[PDB]
Amino acid sequence: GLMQFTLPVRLCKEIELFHFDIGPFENMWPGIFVYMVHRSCGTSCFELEKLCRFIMSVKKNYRRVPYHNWKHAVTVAHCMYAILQNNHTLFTDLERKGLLIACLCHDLDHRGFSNSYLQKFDHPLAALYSTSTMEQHHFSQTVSILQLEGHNIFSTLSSSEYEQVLEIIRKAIIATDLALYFGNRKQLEEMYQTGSLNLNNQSHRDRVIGLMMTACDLCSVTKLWPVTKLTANDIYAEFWAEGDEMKKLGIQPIPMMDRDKKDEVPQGQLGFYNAVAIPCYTTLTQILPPTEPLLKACRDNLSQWEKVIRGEE
Ligand SMILES: Cc1ccc(Nc2cc(C)ncn2)cc1
Ligand SMILES: [Mg+2]
Ligand SMILES: [Zn+2]
Repeated sequence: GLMQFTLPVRLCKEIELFHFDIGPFENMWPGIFVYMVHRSCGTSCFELEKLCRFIMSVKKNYRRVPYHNWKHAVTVAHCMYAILQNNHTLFTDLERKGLLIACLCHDLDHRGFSNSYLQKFDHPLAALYSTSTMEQHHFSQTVSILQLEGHNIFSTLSSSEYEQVLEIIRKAIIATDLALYFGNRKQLEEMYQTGSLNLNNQSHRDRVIGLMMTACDLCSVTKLWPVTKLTANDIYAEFWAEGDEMKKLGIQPIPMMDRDKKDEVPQGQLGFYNAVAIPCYTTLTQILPPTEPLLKACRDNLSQWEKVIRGEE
C-alpha cells in the first residue's frame, strides 16, 4: 500500500501536460500507466499485483503493427489521465477506474486493418459483429483478460459496481469507432448550444465520455509538431498496407490508403483536421473548458500541415 511509483523529474512534471510523449523506452510504459492510475484513482483502486499482471497480459495481446500497438494504448490512456486530472470533481470513482482501463484496452488485438477491410475480406469477426466490428472484438478481449486467474482487478467492487464499470468500459470502447463519433458530436453540439446538456443525465454522461474517448484516441494530432509528424508516418504505414490488401482483393482503395498517392497526404491531413479533429476538440473544450490546450495544439498542427503544402517545410 505504501509503494508509490515515482518518475524522473522531467517525466514527473511533463506527464501532467496534454502534449506529453511517453518516450521510446517500452519497459517504462507499464510504470507510467500505474503512476497515472495511482494519481488519477488512488493507490487503493487496484491490488498492485493483479494490476501489474493485468497490464502485462494487455501488452501481450497488442500486436507488432506500426500504429495500433501497445505504445498507442498507453498514449491514449495518458490523454485520458490529463483530461481527468484537469476535471477533478466532474467524474465518479468508478468512471476514473473504468476509463483509464478502457483506454489501455480500447484497441486490444488490432491487426492494423479498418472495419471496412474486415467486411470486404469477409473476416469471421465481420459475421460475428456487423457494426463496430473491431471495437466489439476489443471489448471481448478485455473481458477475456479480466477473467484470467489473478487478473480480475475489479474483484473488490460490489456486484452492481462491477456491472456498472464493465458497462462504462463497453460504451467507452465502442465509442472509439470513428463512424459513431460524427453523430455523437452533432448531438452534443445541439445539447450544449440549446442549453439542454445535463451531466446528471446518464445518457448525456455516456455521450460526453464517448467524445473524451474520440479525443484521447486522436491525441496524436495534439502533440508537438515533431511527434505529430513522425506518428503520421506510422498511421499511413498501416493505411498503405490496407490499401495494398484492397488491391489484392481487386478493389481500388480510397486515395488516403493508396501508397501511389503519397503526394495527396498533406491535403488529406487538412480534411481530417477540419472534418474530425478540430470539431472534436472544439465541442470537448465547450463541455470541459480545461481541455482547451488539446484544441490549441490541434490548431497549431493544422497550421504546420498548411506550411507543408506551401513548401515552407
Ligand atoms: C483508424 C484511424 C482513424 C484515425 C486516425 N488518426 C489520424 C487519421 C488521419 C487520416 N490522420 C491523422 N491521424 C488513425 C487511425
Ligand atoms: Mg480502434
Ligand atoms: Zn485507438
